[PDB]
Amino acid sequence: MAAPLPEGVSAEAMSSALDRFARIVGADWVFTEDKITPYEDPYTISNDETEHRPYAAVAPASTEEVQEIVRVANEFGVPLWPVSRGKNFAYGGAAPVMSGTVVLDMNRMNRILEVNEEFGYALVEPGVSYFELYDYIQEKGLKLWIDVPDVGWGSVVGNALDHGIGYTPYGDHFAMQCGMEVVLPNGEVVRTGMGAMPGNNTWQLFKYGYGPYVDGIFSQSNFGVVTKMGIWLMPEPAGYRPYLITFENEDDIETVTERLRPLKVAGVIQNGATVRSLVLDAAITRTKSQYYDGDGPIPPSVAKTMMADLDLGMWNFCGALYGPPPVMDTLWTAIRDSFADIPGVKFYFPEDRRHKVDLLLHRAETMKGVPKLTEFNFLNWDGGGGHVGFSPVSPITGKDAIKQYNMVSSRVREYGFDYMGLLAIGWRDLHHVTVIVYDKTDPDERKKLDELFNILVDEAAAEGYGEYRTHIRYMDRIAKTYSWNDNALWKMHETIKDALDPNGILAPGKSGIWGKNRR
Amino acid sequence: MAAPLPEGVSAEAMSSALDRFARIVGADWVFTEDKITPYEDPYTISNDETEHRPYAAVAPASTEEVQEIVRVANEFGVPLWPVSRGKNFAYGGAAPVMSGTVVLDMNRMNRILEVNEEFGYALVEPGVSYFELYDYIQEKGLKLWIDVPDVGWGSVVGNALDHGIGYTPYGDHFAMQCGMEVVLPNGEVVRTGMGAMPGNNTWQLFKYGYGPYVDGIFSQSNFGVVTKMGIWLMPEPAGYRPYLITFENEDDIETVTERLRPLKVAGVIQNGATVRSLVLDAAITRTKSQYYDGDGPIPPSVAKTMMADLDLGMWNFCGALYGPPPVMDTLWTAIRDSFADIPGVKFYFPEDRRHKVDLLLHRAETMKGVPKLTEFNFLNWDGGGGHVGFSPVSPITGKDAIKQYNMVSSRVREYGFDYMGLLAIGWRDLHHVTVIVYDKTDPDERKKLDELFNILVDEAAAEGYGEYRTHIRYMDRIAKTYSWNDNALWKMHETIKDALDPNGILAPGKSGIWGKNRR
Ligand SMILES: Cc1cc2nc3c(=O)[nH]c(=O)nc-3n(C[C@H](O)[C@H](O)[C@H](O)COP(=O)(O)OP(=O)(O)OC[C@H]3O[C@@H](n4cnc5c(N)ncnc54)[C@H](O)[C@@H]3O)c2cc1C
Ligand SMILES: Cc1cc2nc3c(=O)[nH]c(=O)nc-3n(C[C@H](O)[C@H](O)[C@H](O)COP(=O)(O)OP(=O)(O)OC[C@H]3O[C@@H](n4cnc5c(N)ncnc54)[C@H](O)[C@@H]3O)c2cc1C
Ligand SMILES: [Cl-]
Ligand SMILES: [Cl-]
Ligand SMILES: [Cl-]
Ligand SMILES: [Cl-]
Ligand SMILES: [Cl-]
Repeated sequence: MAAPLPEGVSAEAMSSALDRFARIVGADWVFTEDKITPYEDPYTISNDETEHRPYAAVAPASTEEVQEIVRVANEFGVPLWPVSRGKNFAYGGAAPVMSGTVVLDMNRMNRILEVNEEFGYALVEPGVSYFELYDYIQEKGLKLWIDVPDVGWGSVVGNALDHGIGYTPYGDHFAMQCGMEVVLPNGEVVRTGMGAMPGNNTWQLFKYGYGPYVDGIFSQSNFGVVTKMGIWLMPEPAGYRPYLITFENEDDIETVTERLRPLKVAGVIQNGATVRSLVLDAAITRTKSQYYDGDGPIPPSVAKTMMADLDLGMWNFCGALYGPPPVMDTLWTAIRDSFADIPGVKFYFPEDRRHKVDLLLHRAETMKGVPKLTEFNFLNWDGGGGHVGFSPVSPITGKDAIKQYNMVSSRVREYGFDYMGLLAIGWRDLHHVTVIVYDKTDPDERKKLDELFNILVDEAAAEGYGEYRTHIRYMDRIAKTYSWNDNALWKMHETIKDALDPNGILAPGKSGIWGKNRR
Repeated sequence: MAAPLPEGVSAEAMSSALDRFARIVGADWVFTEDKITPYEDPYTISNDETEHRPYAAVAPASTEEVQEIVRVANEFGVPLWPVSRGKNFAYGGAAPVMSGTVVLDMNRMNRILEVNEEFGYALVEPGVSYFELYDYIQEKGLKLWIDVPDVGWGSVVGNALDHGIGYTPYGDHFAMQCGMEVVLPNGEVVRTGMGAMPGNNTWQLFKYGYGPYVDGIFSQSNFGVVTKMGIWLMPEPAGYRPYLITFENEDDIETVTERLRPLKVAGVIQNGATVRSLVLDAAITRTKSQYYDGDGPIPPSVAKTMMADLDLGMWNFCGALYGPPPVMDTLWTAIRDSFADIPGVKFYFPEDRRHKVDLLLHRAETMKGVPKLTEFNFLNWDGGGGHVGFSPVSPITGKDAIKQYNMVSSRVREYGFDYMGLLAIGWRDLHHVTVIVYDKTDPDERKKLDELFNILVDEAAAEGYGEYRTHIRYMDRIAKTYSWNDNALWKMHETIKDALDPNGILAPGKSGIWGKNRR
């Protein structure tokens, strides 16, 4: 079933806009009909084939083409969904919230404008992948690391703008951003920070520049199209020691989170702390069929086999030490002593692991910024599928951690899915992350998934736990949880949207923000 | 001599507003006539007495009184100048850009709403001083440090919003901000981040919340009135070692900046690096008259007597080590060895300083977040004066440091002032900071000051060095240096200003931002 037209746009307006788009980028860089397939969400949730359907895609080569495209979108009221590389799998891929939206795919704007070793930064266009930035650095022998999600075909820009995370000390991608160029919804171009100063050499050295700090308003946003972005890069460290701490009991997560709190608040653990459930970690190297025959989620007897077999606990804390050995030894003493008295705890460094293909060896690559695509193998746990996550924010306490594990594993298993969870800590923020793998081809699984997801959001919100990043299908739902003072915050986002984008042509419904023409 | 009415506002409109303000906050907290004196800039620059003249001040007790004052302001078209404590000495104090603006003084809103030890944060109203928050922490025995901008009587909120800086690893005050409550220009109230979720306990734990990141637009801004603000607080570390490294030769600053760069990018130096000129450091414990009776800048023979008398160099680098001894020793080895081979270099710890009142003993207090008013001593160098500062951003290069030292020291000395200066480094950002001490009572000195200041701006901008914070007199002048693409960035600020504040009643001219009614 073909995408419907966006409401308020005629066949003739759409036909005219797509031909005008083709005059700007070339007929070969406007995609309709059979060539739209890759812009669909690969992990379908809806059973309604009229939802989240991109009408076409346009793939520009430059900021100047983006500006022209934006002006044509305003001329015809044809809305655009900007993507850097459009690999936002688990969140909708390249697909828009509103059917009939045209994808603006900036994949071909893939110039690495600068990599600066002595100041540790890069200035990149949206099409630059983590693979590409990593290869450039390696090729040029620069003593810099990148910070990669578990998945390396993504965008250094796109991932950061969606408040993406990785597994080095530079793991908060948007916090490491510094300077951007934006095409505003009127088609005019602006630079933030020191980029506003002609002849500056400081665009990537100082975030604020002068006056209001606005870079943030173009993250998780439909206020602009980002065409260049700076990012800080970690200088190669004097040493690197990745580790795995395993815990034998499901209830250990309570005391583990209590012990993690001071180590994370003080910065003794130098990267994000990630504590993964047994099945989430097993799914890298194993399938359910190799330990259990049921079509249901696993029983506890299986869990015990997997633990001894894979040298994993019910909870698996991956982290890493960075810097000269005397620093790494001192921090390690602090971290190890924090967990040594827990019955059944085990400590591993890479040389301590007895398997060739191993969770610590796999996570050790990500914790030093090596981009890969091996993480997608976890989707084969239950025969093959898509994934979606729920990652709300809570205080770093044992009580909050065990409450979420209990609430979520209960609900997920009620709907026929194995519980795959982790407790993640950035700095002062805990996230219980629910990872759900589903057969996206099965209408009944899709219906169960949607119904489950809505229960997780509601029960989390009732405890004061709010989502920070979500799939196109739930962007309205998450926005409505942020309801303080009768939705005061979204009223302010709406005022800013109407000011910058009076015709509502950028990404209708992104982050639950809709302009005056569609509200 | 009395302040003029703001243009467009009648005596009747003003008198009605003031009558309504008195009923909102009480007659004892609307200040007119003789009681306006404290709201004048204490360090006058302009010789035109009709400039930067507040008409009156209102001191509300609560967010509800702020909302009512803002609605009254919209009713009568009376503009407001929001200050948290108005201690912005060197930037115009509590005085507005535009004469006849009424000061909205929130010093009486001084509740410490929360200090959380296990998560290391505070939630504060704008009237909370560094002195008050430090005294609160000390009395309850909480193992937390604050970060002070050497001006104990200032606002935790107000300083952060103006992008203020201190001397611990938490020195970027606005970077450590997390959650705020803002009264918007229509008098409606909003909470950013996790504060938009009813029942959250995460407002001070996670900056972003969901959707666009907007806290930044209320910093160095007239988009809103901040009434509550969270800030991250450093856990008391396992150890603290403040140090002073002196350089004999003014030309040493070139090689010193070169060696500082990798140490700062990599985080081996854990706080801001501050490299202060002889006179700036000497003026802390001595006056010019102790060494030289002439009215001109000191000569070189006097500089050398001062260096020998005080154990100071032409350049004085104060920094501190934080954390467990084995970490501090490792970082000290790298820092020490970076400078050991410079002829004339000297290394001091507190126990190495002979003088009882001593640069390093005062700086050691600031670099562990002990609030003081010691820093004001440099105003007595030439018998008593005010100060203004020029603090543009540059790359951390010897060539940029020595260029700025030569082009500024020559000009300031040319106009008859002693050069007092420093090279400060945040993380990747160099600042050559010019401190100009002048007789604020003397119209001739004021005129030489204004002339010198304008030359320093133009010569800096010609090199691509832009200011990040300035005095109310120069806010339009600095805005105009950020002129990339025919002033694109300020056209965007103006679009947001007109959307949030259609009647232009918040702080007209803050950061060179004027609404449509005044532009
Ligand atoms: C197995 C697996 C593992 C994953 N691991 C991680 C992980 O560790 N960490 C993580 O963060 N994510 C992870 N993800 C989620 C996701 O796949 C990645 O974050 C991915 O990199 C995002 O796609 P992208 O980088 O191509 O960004 P894009 O798809 O290009 O951008 C994402 C969104 O940002 C906005 N946007 C992008 N570019 C612009 C622009 N120029 N202007 C304006 N708005 C723009 C749009 O709303 C767009 O839809 C994982 C997913 C899976 C399935
Ligand atoms: C000798 C000397 C040393 C100094 N040392 C330092 C230093 O080391 N570091 C440093 O950073 N500064 C320094 N200063 C500058 C200044 O004195 C301090 O930064 C001081 O703390 C700022 O005043 P305040 O905290 O009362 O802020 P305020 O005066 O209350 O606020 C400053 C500005 O921010 C805005 N603002 C404040 N509150 C709000 C609000 N609630 N809503 C909206 N806008 C608001 C307004 O535009 C206001 O004018 C120094 C000054 C002198 C003379
Ligand atoms: Cl460029
Ligand atoms: Cl819209
Ligand atoms: Cl409160
Ligand atoms: Cl510590
Ligand atoms: Cl205005």
